[PDB]
Amino acid sequence: KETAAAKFERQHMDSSTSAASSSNYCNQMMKSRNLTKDRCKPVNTFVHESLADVQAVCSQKNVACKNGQTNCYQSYSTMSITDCRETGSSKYPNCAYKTTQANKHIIVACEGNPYVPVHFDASV
Repeated sequence: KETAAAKFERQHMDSSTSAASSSNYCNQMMKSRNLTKDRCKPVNTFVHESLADVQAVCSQKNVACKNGQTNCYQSYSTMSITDCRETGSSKYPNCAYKTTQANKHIIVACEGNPYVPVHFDASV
């Protein structure tokens, strides 16, 4: 039902805010995007750029993926992102996260026709 593209959007896109809304941001967003439903997803990145700008990365710098696949792409520009990292005292179902804002190049894995982001690999 949920496409790979739509799952990427749910897990990783947050164009509404320019930068990590608050110290609370990861706590709210990890829950609301349903990344704390089955377990506390330990780490997750949200990108604060337009969908079109993130989709365009699939046409940008081709780099090896962490898993050894070849279909990863690094943004030529830096992008506004928020890293969410589960605290050492977070216990499901009260998943707690540290919120960190950064401006970094993103690396995404792309697939399909159309060729679109399906996985967030890294920021550098």
